[PDB]
Amino acid sequence: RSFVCEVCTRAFARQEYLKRHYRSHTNEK
Ligand SMILES: [Zn+2]
Repeated sequence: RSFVCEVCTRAFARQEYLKRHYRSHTNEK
C-alpha cells in the first residue's frame, strides 16, 4: 500500500520520502 503523511495527508512514492518528510514536521502548527 502507498504511503500518506497523516500530517499533511500527503502521499509519496516511497516511505523514505515520508519518514524524512516527517522530519519537516518537527515544528508545524
Ligand atoms: Zn506531512
